[PDB]
Amino acid sequence: AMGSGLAKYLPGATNLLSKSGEVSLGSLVGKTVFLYFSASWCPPCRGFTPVLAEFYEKHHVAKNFEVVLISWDENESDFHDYYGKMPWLALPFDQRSTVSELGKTFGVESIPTLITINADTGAIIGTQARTRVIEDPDGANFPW
Ligand SMILES: Cc1nc2scc(-c3ccc(F)cc3)c2c(=O)[nH]1
Repeated sequence: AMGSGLAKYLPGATNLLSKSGEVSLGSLVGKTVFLYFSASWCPPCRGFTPVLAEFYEKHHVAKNFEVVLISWDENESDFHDYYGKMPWLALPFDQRSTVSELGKTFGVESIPTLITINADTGAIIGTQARTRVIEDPDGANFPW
């Protein structure tokens, strides 16, 4: 809720989408969270998403992290179809006005981009995970 370190970034947001029910921001307590800025029509994103999905499947429990899609999709059908390819969570389509604001907050200058955040404190703990996933698809230097 308001306690979450993520709350400062997602002011008008309560829940995130998951593969089952919606989950509270408080459910991410204690986790490392990767904010994944992406879009369904972006070719580098389309190429990276399955790589990240493999990374998530292998490591998300062992290394206690979550991924949250922050989608640049303007079309709701595209948003749901593309998030449907992903195992992790998503900022709901109804919050999409905040996407450009979030990008500006973290200095996102292109996508795909991962921003690594401490969920509890909201501290930025990395901005280059999109690159580190390529070089180190196994666990070695967590959370970079
Ligand atoms: C393919 C693609 N799609 C998109 S959708 C939004 C971006 C983008 C561009 C510049 C920025 F400063 C932030 C996001 C972006 C991009 O860089 N590449």
